Amino acid sequence: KVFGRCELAAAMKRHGLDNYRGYSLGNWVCAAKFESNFNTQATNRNTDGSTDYGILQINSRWWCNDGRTPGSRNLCNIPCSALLSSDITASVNCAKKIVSDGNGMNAWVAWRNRCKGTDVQAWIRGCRL
Repeated sequence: KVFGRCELAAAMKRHGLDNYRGYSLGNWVCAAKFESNFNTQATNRNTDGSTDYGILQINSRWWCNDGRTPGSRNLCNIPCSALLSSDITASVNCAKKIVSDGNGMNAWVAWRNRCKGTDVQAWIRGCRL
């Protein structure tokens, strides 16, 4: 499913991402836009052999099980296919764990290089909040 901008903002808010660990809702919408272009089924293979999955590009190296990433962990305790659903609940729960692991939203390279320091409030502008 490819989400609209205000549709994902509403979904993220409902699931308690707004201001989670001090990150405003626009920071999460910005990270989705550049990681997946709002597409729940996005997949991308890394050079190390791991794969990033879903609207927030979660890594099978540490967080989910895809069966082909040797030496990896499964800290969110889910199959990586569960991150590819139309319902974002599984992605959001895993994201909450990632952002608390001690480097904040720096864990997302697209956030660090493209969202961090910018006017993120622009992403949620015009949505009924």
